[PDB]
Amino acid sequence: ELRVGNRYRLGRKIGSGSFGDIYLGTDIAAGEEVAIKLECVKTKHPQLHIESKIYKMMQGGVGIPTIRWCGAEGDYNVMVMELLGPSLEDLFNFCSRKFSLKTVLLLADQMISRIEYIHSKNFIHRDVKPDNFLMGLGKKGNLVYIIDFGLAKKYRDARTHQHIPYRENKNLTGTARYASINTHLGIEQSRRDDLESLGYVLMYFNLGSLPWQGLQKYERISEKKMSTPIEVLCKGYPSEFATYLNFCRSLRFDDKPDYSYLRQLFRNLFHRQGFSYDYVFDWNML
Ligand SMILES: Nc1nc(N)c2nc(-c3cccc(Br)c3)c(N)nc2n1
Ligand SMILES: [Zn+2]
Repeated sequence: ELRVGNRYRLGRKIGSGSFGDIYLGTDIAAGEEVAIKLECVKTKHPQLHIESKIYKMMQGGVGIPTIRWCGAEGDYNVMVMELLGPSLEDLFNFCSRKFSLKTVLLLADQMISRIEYIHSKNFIHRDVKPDNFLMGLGKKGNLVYIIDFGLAKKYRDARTHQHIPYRENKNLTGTARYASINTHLGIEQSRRDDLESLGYVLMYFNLGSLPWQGLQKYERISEKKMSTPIEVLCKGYPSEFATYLNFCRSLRFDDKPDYSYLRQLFRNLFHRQGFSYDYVFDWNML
């Protein structure tokens, strides 16, 4: 009967974050389910309050979850957020690990916008992946949310817009599977890299699997990833997916991406395929 002070009662583990796990909770006074993250106050480097600050800076942004509470309670730092629906990875598995082109396109629009909004707030995410996108609940079930800012970093000063310096010899942050080529080469991550990863995420959804899945280990993925040309990776799928990747890989370190161009590629393709813009995803068809 584990209780976060007076207000919340803890439940089962529902998730795994970059720093610590996510538990199902109840707000007793409200009669309402929530998602709860805990950090031991003794933790060597504490980021829970740091990560909450980012969320609250982002608040009001479309597809950004809302923080109900952040603070210290007993021997824990606590973050409580609004409860959201399943991740895209979860839903991928329920859809036999293949999304229809319509679903991938509907996702890509929203996912590109999420990344664009975070960039507008002077942050890069650095762990763009299917697990870090979640569907909303009820009336927001059609909305893709972005979560987990634990690896997120500020890429430019807010007032001056001074961009962070180019560096090399960096250790990889994020999942190797969706990491950009430059990230595998130890380059400092920037806006291009969030977008490049999103490209691998979309192709993952088209294919069911990437050529560098299921093969020392990090050098082996990097190799296969650098050995596989974009045309090879995207063969049998609309050229837009290769065009997206080639554009992202063209971008220099401090370049601003053209988010409208990339959205438009997929919007035009959507039109040519004749799909209804009805937000009816594959999982709604189940
Ligand atoms: N079904 C559901 N709902 C949520 N709201 C949710 N929230 C998160 C999340 C991520 C980072 C920090 C915190 Br607090 C929660 C998560 N990983 N999984 C989740 N799963
Ligand atoms: Zn706090």
